[PDB]
Amino acid sequence: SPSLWGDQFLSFSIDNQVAEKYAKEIEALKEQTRNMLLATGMKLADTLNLIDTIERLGISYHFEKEIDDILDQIYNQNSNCNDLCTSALQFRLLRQHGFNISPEIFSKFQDENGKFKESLASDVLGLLNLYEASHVRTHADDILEDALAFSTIHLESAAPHLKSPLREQVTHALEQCLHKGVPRVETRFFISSIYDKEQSKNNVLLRFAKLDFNLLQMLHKQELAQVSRWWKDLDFVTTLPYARDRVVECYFWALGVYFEPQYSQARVMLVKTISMISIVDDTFDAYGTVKELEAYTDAIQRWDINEIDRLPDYMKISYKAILDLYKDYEKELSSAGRSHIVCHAIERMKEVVRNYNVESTWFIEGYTPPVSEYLSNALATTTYYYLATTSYLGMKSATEQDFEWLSKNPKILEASVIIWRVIDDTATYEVEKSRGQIATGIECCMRDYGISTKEAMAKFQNMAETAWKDINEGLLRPTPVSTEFLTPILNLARIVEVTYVLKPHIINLLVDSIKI
Ligand SMILES: CC(C)=CCC/C(C)=C/CC/C(C)=C/[C@H](O)P(=O)(O)O
Repeated sequence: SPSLWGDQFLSFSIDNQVAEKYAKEIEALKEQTRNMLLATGMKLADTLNLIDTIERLGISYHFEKEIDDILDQIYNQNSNCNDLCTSALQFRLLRQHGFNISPEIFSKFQDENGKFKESLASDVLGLLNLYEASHVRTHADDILEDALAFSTIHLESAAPHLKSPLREQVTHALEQCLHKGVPRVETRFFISSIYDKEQSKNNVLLRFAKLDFNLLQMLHKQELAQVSRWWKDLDFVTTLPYARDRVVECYFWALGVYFEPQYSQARVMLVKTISMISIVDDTFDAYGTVKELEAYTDAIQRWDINEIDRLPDYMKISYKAILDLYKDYEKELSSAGRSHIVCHAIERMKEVVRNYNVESTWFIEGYTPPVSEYLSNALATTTYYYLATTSYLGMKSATEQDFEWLSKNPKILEASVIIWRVIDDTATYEVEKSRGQIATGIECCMRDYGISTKEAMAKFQNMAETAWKDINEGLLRPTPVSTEFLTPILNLARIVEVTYVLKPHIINLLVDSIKI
């Protein structure tokens, strides 16, 4: 099905007059907000509420040091702000930042059984912050095992009679928790549907949030235009008609990985790769034959334009674009002297292709492997080790050691990959089946364990839940690499929720600005 979108993004000229206006006022609001953070004698609840709000407004990327030093101090002082609301929020904010605060802070809210006091069922703000906190738990937090089911049933009961915009904030949290949501997507919802309508809102912060979001959106629009032209200069809708034309969606994905302005070059490179590999996926799935695919897989392994002649004409266009894309990457990084790290992304792409081939081999043969074998292959075909490696290309700070760490398949990356795999398979267990795909994810699980379709999807969900707990542990200090390089992996898992349907998000993020 083609693109709802058209040439709607090919053209975009940033009215520099308006951009400079926004920037100038932002710089002022930025210092005002900074001073708010550096405020002396603030109660704990207030300081947490301030940090939470600046994060939800999507402007916390300006105060990384300030917010860190404040949470560090809160971590080390271990003061007991005894209410549920302040505790849960304190827990969440610290854990999201890597501080391993003990979960025994939730003991005072539980009876002799490790279960939450049913008497807290009437504290809505407390239930909400507990709910949000329940999604950042690791394997060592069994104390919170019932926190999610507890806060959920009561939030659902109380929701209908709450005042706005709290009613809306609660209904939305029950459909999408903050921790696992895409940053920009949650920021857009918070600013306009909640905070803007909040009676006690801080005008300086709302103004700041609206201006910043709109100004960065200008940058995203420029990037998407640049990328839309690049995509038309390839004429893949014309020279190679079988693939999906989802360059806007691919941009959304890159945008979900990181939205900050400093990751502009990074976002652009990443979109090109996501769009490129989407074609290779389309080739192996709905086009190429057993012989052609084998030639394609081999050509990719060699990685030399000379092998092009062994490939039929259509695959020649794909193959050349791919090699040229990586040549551009090498060229873009030539300046800093990081052109060289590009091979890491290439090695991951070859791996994706190998497993693509293996996947079609299993389909032809009618092979239903055991879950163990299925995953040893099906994990790379999610393309996540590949996109994750690609996301480091544009990050000027990425060193060789960061790529080295990533190539060893760290548990946090492994977890992110599993989430996409398991979610995709649960989502594609019935459709894929009628297209006669035999080595489906869940069938392998069904024939391997002796469980039904229901039990197999249920077991896959636990795999995803386990994976989230692993991602959360992966964030805890000391981190194997700087947090800057863990966030892209976390975001890749977030995008999964968000996707497993994109039109609304694209409109809210790339079409409509936030009306002031
Ligand atoms: C335009 C969009 C949605 C881009 C990002 C979405 C994405 C990561 C899709 C992966 C497709 C896969 C894994 C194909 C494999 O060849 P296989 O069919 O073997 O799983």
